[PDB]
Amino acid sequence: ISNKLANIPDSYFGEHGPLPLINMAVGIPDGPTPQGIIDHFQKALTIPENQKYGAFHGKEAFKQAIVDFYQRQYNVTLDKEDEVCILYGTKNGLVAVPTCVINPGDYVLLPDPGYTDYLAGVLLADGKPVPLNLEPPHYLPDWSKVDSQIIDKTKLIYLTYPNNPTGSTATKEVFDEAIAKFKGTDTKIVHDFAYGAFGFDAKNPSILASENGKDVAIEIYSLSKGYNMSGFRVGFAVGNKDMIQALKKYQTHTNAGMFGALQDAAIYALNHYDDFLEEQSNVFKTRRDRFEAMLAKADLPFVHAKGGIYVWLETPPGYDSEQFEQFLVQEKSILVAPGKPFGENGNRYVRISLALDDQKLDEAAIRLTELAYLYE
Amino acid sequence: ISNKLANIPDSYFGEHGPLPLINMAVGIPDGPTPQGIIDHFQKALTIPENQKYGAFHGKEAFKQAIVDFYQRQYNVTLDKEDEVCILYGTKNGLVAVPTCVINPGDYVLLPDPGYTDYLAGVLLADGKPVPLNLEPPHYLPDWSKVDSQIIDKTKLIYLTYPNNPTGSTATKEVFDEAIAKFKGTDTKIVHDFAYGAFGFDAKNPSILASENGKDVAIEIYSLSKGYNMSGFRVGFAVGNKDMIQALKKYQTHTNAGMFGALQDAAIYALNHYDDFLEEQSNVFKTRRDRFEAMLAKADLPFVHAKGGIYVWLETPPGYDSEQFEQFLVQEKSILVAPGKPFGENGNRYVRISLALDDQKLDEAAIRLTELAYLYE
Ligand SMILES: *Cc1c(COP(=O)(O)O)cnc(C)c1O
Ligand SMILES: *Cc1c(COP(=O)(O)O)cnc(C)c1O
Repeated sequence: ISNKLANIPDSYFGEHGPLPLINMAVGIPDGPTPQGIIDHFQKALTIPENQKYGAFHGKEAFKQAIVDFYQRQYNVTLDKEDEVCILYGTKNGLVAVPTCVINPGDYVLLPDPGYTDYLAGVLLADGKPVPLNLEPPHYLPDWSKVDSQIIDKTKLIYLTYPNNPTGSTATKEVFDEAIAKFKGTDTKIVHDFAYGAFGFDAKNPSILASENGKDVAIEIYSLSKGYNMSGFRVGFAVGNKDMIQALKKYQTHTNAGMFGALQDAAIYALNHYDDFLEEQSNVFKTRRDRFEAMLAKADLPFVHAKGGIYVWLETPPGYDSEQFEQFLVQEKSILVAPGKPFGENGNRYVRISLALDDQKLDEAAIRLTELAYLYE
Repeated sequence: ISNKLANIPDSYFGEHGPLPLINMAVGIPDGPTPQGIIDHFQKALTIPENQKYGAFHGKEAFKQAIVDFYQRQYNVTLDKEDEVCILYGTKNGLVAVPTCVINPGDYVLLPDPGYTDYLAGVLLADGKPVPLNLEPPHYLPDWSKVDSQIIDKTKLIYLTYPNNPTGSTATKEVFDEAIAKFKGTDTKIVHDFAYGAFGFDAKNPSILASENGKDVAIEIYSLSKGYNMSGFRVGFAVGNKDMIQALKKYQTHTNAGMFGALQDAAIYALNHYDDFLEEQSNVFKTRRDRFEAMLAKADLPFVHAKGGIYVWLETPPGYDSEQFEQFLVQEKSILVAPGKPFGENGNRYVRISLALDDQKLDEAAIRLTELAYLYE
């Protein structure tokens, strides 16, 4: 094995107690792909151009469905050539960014608590990952608290709103502040918008809808959660021309274009399923309302979720995230995601996925409320 | 842009004269995906597990279809966990290998003339690419002619039989020699078996069917050309456990598993289409026979193709590969692949794809034979 790869901690998500298992460690809604997307994929398989190698950077109709989506969704004007890069699932693009953008020894700020997969990308590019310390209840950056020396050396920053695992959301103004802090520096921003569709009390803002957003940032959007297409492996990067062009160049070397039929299904999804995205957000909103109501009534301490598909729950005293994870699976047959892999600041929380039977979730709630005595 | 990415020469394949255009610069057969593979993909889209995230390293049935294929095809016994890694199209896996296997400053031997895409992988891993000089008519390695100092420093070697662009084939014995040369050294081999199905006068051998093959090498196999599934993006690596495990680890960080429905279509292909692979080889065999007959009769100098889908044609005196490429498109409306991007040793050849209408190919032949006067 190479030294570079040896450095990389295993993908943390790469047995149960007596009770029937409830797996609340799941990303991703439980629902099927809308039938219309399925029907169009089925049809796209019979198309001669779809069976064969195509243009590396994607169909014109795909690039166009992307800019159209961003325009009517976020009033963001994008150029199809300069400001759009199709991704083979967003994980692939997110982990590619540092290789494309930074040089050995460059500092990269990573949200703590934040998403697990970024670290690998930084390490694959010989960068130096440094935590962006986010604090409850709202987990927003505090740029004045980042060491002045680190800010100066930072060439890339990941942001994630809605945040995985904390469910925290951003506003136009918090993006304004980030952009103003780093415009005219060599620091760029990657905003991971995987949960863009899931905004409970307010539609989540794009970083690119903030004035000057494209000057500092790209935004990465996934079809996985919004459209129940997680297994399909399709997303896109949008924004800063320089960053987009570097990604595009990287993908001409590591890939030979996206499956044409997958592109057509993606086009169909983006063009026709705005209402469904709304439906998805609403379904998780109430799922959240019911689950957090159960928790609050039994005085279990949690951080209220503002978007995404999870609740960020405190561990009780005398349990860390991994001890509480093992407790819940052993005693309660509830699988949760421990806060630890999400960063140091996740040490005393667990992540709970609401992406299961609107049924199951109720039994899981009653199971958890029984543990109220642990929090005294 | 990052320094690392800036180093990488553009993907060379990332206007016409008066005559109707014949594009002989194409990889990939012209035929459709067999209907049976299509039907099973269509059906696989409706399967709940296929629409969602699955196991990173692939379905058991896929791992099993791979080992079964290798067993009945090449009498090679493989372990499903230890010796099989599914690839998102082989290009992705081929370019990943150096990142997984070598360290900065390690030498990697690349076939000259050989495939275009390897160089990027080496450079992405900060390795030092060095040409493996192959000579006509047979383009086989001569290990005694590699500088003793280079061999000692080499940690990885790419081999490609059938070779792209030269169409050269290997034998069990040439693999025996390679394995004996590097067994017990820290040099590993990656054999690119993209044209495994296309063996004209003899079935192409696996490097893993040679005694001790798995001790030094992995072999990478693609469904693109064999099964007319080039746009689908599916292949696999097979062999050396250490190398396979490094690739598998790399793919847990850069990916989240292969589309389940794509896996099912791939399973179906591997399990049921041995005869079709034979058919494909035979179709290109005769296409080659007819085209090379035309060339030989008019005394146009070429290297006889033994496998793959191309003919490797000499440029006439006073034209290099790029000048001859421009000549053919301008004057003859024939697009060819210039030898140059395939290496220094391709400077005075062009690559001609037989992957077009069994019709077209005849007109392209007569167009080319008219140029016999240039070779005097
Ligand atoms: C889901 C997830 C991803 C990965 O999404 P894919 O497009 O399916 O690879 C990236 N970032 C966050 C925050 C996620 O939750
Ligand atoms: C076709 C080609 C590849 C790429 O194959 P994919 O699986 O479609 O990415 C790799 N090596 C050689 C020699 C090729 O001709």
